[PDB]
Amino acid sequence: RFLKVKNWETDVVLTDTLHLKSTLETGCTEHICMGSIMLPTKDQLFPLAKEFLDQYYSSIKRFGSKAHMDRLEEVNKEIESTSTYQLKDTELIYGAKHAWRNASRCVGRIQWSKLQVFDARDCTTAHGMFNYICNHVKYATNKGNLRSAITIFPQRTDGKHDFRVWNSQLIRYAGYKQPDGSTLGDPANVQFTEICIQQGWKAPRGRFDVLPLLLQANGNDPELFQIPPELVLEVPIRHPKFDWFKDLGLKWYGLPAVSNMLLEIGGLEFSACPFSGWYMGTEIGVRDYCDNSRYNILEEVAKKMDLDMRKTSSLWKDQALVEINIAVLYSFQSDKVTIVDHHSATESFIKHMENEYRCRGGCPADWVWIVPPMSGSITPVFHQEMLNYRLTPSFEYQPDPWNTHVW
Amino acid sequence: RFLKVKNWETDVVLTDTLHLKSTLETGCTEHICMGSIMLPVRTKDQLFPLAKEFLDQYYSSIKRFGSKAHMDRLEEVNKEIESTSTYQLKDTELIYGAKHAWRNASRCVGRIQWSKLQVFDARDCTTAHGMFNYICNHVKYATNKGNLRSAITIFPQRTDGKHDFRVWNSQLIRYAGYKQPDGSTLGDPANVQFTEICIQQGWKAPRGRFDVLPLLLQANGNDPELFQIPPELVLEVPIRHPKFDWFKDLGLKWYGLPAVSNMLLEIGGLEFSACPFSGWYMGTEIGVRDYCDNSRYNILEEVAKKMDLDMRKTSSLWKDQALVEINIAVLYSFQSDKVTIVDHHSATESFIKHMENEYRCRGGCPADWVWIVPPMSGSITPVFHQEMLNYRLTPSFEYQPDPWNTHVWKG
Ligand code: HEM
Ligand code: HEM
Ligand SMILES: Cc1cc(N)nc(C[C@@H]2CNC[C@@H]2OCCNCC(F)(F)c2cccc(F)c2F)c1
Ligand SMILES: Cc1cc(N)nc(C[C@@H]2CNC[C@@H]2OCCNCC(F)(F)c2cccc(F)c2F)c1
Ligand SMILES: C[C@H](O)[C@H](O)[C@H]1CNc2nc(N)[nH]c(=O)c2N1
Ligand SMILES: C[C@H](O)[C@H](O)[C@H]1CNc2nc(N)[nH]c(=O)c2N1
Ligand SMILES: [Zn+2]
Repeated sequence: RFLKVKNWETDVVLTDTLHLKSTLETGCTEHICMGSIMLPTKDQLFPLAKEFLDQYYSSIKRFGSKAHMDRLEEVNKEIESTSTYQLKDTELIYGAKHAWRNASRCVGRIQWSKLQVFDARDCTTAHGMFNYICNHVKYATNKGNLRSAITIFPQRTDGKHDFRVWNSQLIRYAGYKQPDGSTLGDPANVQFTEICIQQGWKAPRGRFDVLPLLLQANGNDPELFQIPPELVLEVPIRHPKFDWFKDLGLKWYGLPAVSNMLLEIGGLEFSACPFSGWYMGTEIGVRDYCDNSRYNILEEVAKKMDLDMRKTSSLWKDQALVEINIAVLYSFQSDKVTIVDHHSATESFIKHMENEYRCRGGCPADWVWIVPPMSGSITPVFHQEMLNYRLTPSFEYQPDPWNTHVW
Repeated sequence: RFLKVKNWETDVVLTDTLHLKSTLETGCTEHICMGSIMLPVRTKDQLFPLAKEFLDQYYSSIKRFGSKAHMDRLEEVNKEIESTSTYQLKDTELIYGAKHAWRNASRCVGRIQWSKLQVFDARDCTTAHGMFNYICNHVKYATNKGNLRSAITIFPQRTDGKHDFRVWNSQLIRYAGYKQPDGSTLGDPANVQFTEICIQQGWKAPRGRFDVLPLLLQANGNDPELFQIPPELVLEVPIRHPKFDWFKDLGLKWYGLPAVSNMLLEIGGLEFSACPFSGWYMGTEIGVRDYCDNSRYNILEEVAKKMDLDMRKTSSLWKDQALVEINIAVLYSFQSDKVTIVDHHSATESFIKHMENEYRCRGGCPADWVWIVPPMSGSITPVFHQEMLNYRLTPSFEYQPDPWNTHVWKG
């Protein structure tokens, strides 16, 4: 009820009080830790509304003030009449930023308060969605000088009038299963790439084909759109010493923009809410490039470094993993597209933890996700105990719409 | 009630029913996960349930459940408890107990080996000198001139908690660390306090970077006594690199025998406070943590200096690059000298098949992800992509506080 977290490298010890304001459930019990699992009416809404608005009015130095009470009453009357309510702009901006402040899996939260919010709640069709999305992508990209942004489409209603971006990110490469047996392009999107073509996408069948957005408006059938190619900034990957690296023909996109999540604010569900920041290098170099289920390039790379692939113990995978990540970071820097390395980003996160501890009483953080997928223990987050708990407003994972949409 | 873990790399799904035989608290709640926190006299009343649970288990495993042998041993243990307040394990129960503590060790990546453990029964030991001798024999048997073999030595159990056997060392073989007046350390920063207790206790310190601490040994609640392990018993490996000839001029070496001696073995409710055990190193324990943690030997800067890396910007990944070379060097060195060692690719792959096998044969495998995933190259080892349930089975190994914090000094 006054839990402590120790850093084992610096002996700094922090006291967490924020967790007793925790609301949702984690997956763990005192009998079983599920720390490493990827996925663990009118009456319901008003308390959720009340909970959120109380924190909002607290944060603006106006807890228990006339303006505060007036809003609680106004919101109560709207729920009782309509079955829901609408957020004020300012509430909506606060909510969005706080959902980012609460994502216990994001290492990047030092930035949480710098988030440009684009209120797309007046949108009604998928063409409108496309327009809004294009504008997001162009604003956030900013010719390589990336800026965090989120775009918020209309909240859930009866629940068969949902807005969704069917893509899991705004910008992703296609995947096709070949007669050969191997996979061409990105194997993570095969399923979605099929559903695209089935809806009429004229696939070029390449290894790096920017997918078309599939947008669903007001619970209607999903429609296809190509993002203006001049909007999708991409980066050709070269190595600062390995001249031959460019011949693997690798590129990656500059803008990471998660588009399949659900934002919950004060009991309201915003099911379409793509948001974007900028990459930490290991996300592309370690995961996208090297995972077995992804582009899986280690073998090809090791082979050109003429490493001894004869036995695991030469650590050829490890050697090649590093140079790949050096190449990712080098290319982005040379092309002036914002990117942060895992050292700098984890170091930023420790400052941000310490700031949230002294300024908020804590910081929910999921160690399994915060510690980079390479070089863990030489980055300072490895030595840092973290408590993970679920606060609201938050981003939540949601089922792929195709598993749930009625056609 | 069943639970499922997915492998996100292979889509294999496993079902855990083993967690239903689970006892101790995790530290987690439905509200908070403490999955990354390092640290999450027993009366007569509480002992026979624990004895019975253990002995039902043992007898199950030897295919004798409900036998006469089983019922008599239950009765016999009951009697011992009500007559003496404690009880004594048979040899075969001890062995089985200690194999299972290892099998249940959720933070141990080496568990495929659990059924091959050499148990040394040291329950007749009465004095520190006695402990020394037992320990020397352990070291020598386990080392086996570099062909390492897993072993554990088990000293008498806790009684009233006033007569505890303890090995004050955290590992039987570990180097000293000496804080200097300038603020810097010579040797292993992690052993400064304990090294200080050793000097306090009469040890004459060489004051070098790789000085093997003396054993500090407590028997029957008495004050502990010093003993130098015989240096001919201390296998060491000097660290060189297969391509970099300057690496040996860093002056590094490490001991071959990893032997944790600070944990408490719990079997059937009995508490063995001195049960030092040992196996063989995974390369990354030395090469990443021992050598490259900032609060340890901290050699990353010196190594990257020699490699002429660009050290002016973290994004050159000079730290990451020097780290791998070092790890290549540790493994090269152990292999050339014929000392058993396993790399992390090999260790995790072995672990994944053990875990799978355990699920089929036993209905689960408690695994702590935070500890199982190696501290470099995380996602190119198959453990990274593997969901894991963490839960506490007995018999088990527990952390216990350091003795100097608890010991009542006799004089
Ligand atoms: C500004 C630079 C940012 C950086 C460097 C960053 C970093 C990261 C990283 C490395 C992860 C783990 C992702 C993975 O391995 O798949 C992550 C997860 C996440 N971040 Fe960020 N982030 C940034 C911006 C944002 C923004 C603007 C938001 C919200 C508006 C956000 C919210 C999230 C959420 C909700 C997750 C977890 C997603 C999941 O469960 O898959 N991040 N972040
Ligand atoms: C085959 C040789 C072995 C290898 C390579 C191995 C591997 C490992 C590694 C890498 C760790 C974590 C290291 C750390 O961060 O300190 C560990 C932890 C552990 N292992 Fe093993 N293991 C081996 C044998 C054994 C044996 C023989 C036992 C006892 C019978 C054992 C019980 C444990 C326990 C209790 C822990 C957690 C210790 C703690 O909480 O500090 N292991 N194992
Ligand atoms: C089944 C499933 C569940 C879940 N909660 N998340 C995933 C996402 C899976 C989990 N690792 C790979 C994939 O993430 C891709 C998104 N990456 C971009 C980023 F989120 F990491 C990111 C990075 C930098 C800035 C950002 F704004 C940003 F959003 C999958
Ligand atoms: C506060 C604290 C709690 C806890 N449960 N363990 C520790 C021990 C901490 C945990 N990582 C650093 C320090 O261990 C040093 C020795 N480890 C050796 C080994 F266990 F990893 C090992 C490796 C290989 C074979 C073995 F038999 C073996 F026992 C510290
Ligand atoms: C804070 C965190 O739990 C701590 O640094 C852990 C992380 N994972 C680890 N994993 C192993 N094998 N050994 C360790 O000492 C640690 N340290
Ligand atoms: C099973 C395990 O939870 C899974 O591999 C997780 C581990 N940590 C992760 N960490 C990050 N940042 N991103 C991921 O996709 C994952 N995957
Ligand atoms: Zn947990």
